[PDB]
Amino acid sequence: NYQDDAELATRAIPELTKLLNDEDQVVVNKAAVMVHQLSKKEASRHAIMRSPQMVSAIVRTMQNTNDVETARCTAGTLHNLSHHREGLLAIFKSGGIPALVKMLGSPVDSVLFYAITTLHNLLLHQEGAKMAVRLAGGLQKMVALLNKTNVKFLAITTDCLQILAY
Repeated sequence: NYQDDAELATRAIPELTKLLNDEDQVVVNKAAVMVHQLSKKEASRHAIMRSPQMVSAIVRTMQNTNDVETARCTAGTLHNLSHHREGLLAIFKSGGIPALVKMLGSPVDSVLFYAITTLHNLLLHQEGAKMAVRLAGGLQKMVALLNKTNVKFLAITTDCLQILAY
């Protein structure tokens, strides 16, 4: 947090949450792109994860939006939070497991990359996740996935099923 830093991200997060919550879906897209870009840097990533309102705004937005870009950035943000115990937990608290489970619907290959690996990280590391995912319909969704997606996802998808049943 000395070249490109937490202090800044922390200062920007409220302004950005408010943008993600906007009625105007174009503004929402701009802010989703930014939150995605911040999520890419270790320092600012942590500022995102310590923000409950930010994380919920990212989860709502991912579920609601019709714009592929917003979906890709928003799921990518979550994918990035999911590399840290704190981010896993934040996704859990925000209602992201069902949100992510819906995204396993998406045609877009990068959106579903993000949803599947985030879920997988959750299944591996987050307490409550297996049951959360089962309760959201996760097993059916992942069997559907497995049966329709390309080779990049067969392994991770099959690892998720194996976790959800042992």
